[PDB]
Amino acid sequence: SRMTRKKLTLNEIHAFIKDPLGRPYVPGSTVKGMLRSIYLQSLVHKRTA
RNA sequence: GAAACUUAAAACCGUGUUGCACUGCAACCCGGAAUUCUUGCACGUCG
Repeated sequence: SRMTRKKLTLNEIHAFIKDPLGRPYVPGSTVKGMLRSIYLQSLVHKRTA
């Protein structure tokens, strides 16, 4: 991509979601949205009308 | 016997509280039942 050997740096960093104290954790709204894709694919990848 | 008013004049009047004492008062919960709840991946796309 310009050969021009460009070398990039760390300009921006996206942050993990943390507790009000400062420690990371995993929400329960994220895992339940995964289980609404496992059950909603097993009824559509196994068989369908 | 025929002829001459027991008549005249005179307030049933004057004074006087339907007045004195007396609580529309005592007792009584605007009280008993009721979830601001149900569904929702901070994620997708890279000459």
